[PDB]
Amino acid sequence: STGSATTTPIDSLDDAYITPVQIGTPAQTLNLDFDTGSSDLWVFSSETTASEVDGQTIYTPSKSTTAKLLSGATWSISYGDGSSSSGDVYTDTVSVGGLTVTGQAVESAKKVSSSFTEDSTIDGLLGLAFSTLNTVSPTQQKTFFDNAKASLDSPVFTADLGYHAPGTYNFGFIDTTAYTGSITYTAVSTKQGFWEWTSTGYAVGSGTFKSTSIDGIADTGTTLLYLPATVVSAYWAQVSGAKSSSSVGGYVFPCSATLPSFTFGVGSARIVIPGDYIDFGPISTGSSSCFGGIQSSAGIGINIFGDVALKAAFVVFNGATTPTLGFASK
Ligand SMILES: Cc1ccc(/C=C/N)s1
Repeated sequence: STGSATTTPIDSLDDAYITPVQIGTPAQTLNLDFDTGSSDLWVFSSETTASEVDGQTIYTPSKSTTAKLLSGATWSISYGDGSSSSGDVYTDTVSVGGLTVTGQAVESAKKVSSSFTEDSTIDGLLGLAFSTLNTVSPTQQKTFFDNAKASLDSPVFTADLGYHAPGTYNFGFIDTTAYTGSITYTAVSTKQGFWEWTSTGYAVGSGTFKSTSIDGIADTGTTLLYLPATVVSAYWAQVSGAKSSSSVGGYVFPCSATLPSFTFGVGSARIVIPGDYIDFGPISTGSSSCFGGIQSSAGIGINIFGDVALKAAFVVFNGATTPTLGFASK
């Protein structure tokens, strides 16, 4: 089997991407944030505290003839931005772009933090990291990809995120028309539960490539590119007036600037992020200070190849017995 679904930016900045997902019988379609940095499929639901729902579409398990309570199971998750959610668990039929999994754990939120309530466009998350990170207790649950894998034509999914435009998530096949050149594959460590890999270096604009190993994760659920402070300082030093602002929480730059590109290495190959992809717009409405798309990872504990980096590539998440990642230009 295969599946193919369009993913759409939630706003004009590409702050996140939503993909429609069918849950239950008859189908209830929710728009989920596909997140290769976590491993829980959770949704706003008829069980979510009413004051914490503001415009989201909810899953109502009592209206699904295939829903079954997973008795005794609870979940609770905290993310890198400080947001969180928790609740109980149903199994139900879940379909993505024509690919159907029966018995998928659907984690129904009883509580969500304010940042989720405030994002009316995101009805939940669909985790695509390794199932060892799934938070369901006392019986850990499998991700949608892990459940689908055996049925897929090939044990892979691909992320093709657009810049200010829709893109595609494919399951079970590699669309050879969706990228240019060849795909360069690179090793993955699953030890922390992430799609963790080592970039071979970077360049700023037209500058020379610096060969240096940068361990990080491929995370479709993180907006920005978070890299070591040395790398990030070298980038912003090429932008007149750019500075790190403790009050804003990162590097800002004059909105009048033209940003240089940023290149990252994948083995001997190179992915080029155009400068425009690094502009996240005014820090507050009407400001002439703009927020940068490349930020320091120093306070995180891990480097994160988020959407800023991934949207510049066609990315293969290869879930073979030994997982690997593939990157192609597009
Ligand atoms: C909207 C989102 C908040 C936290 C997420 C997890 C990123 N890996 S996605």
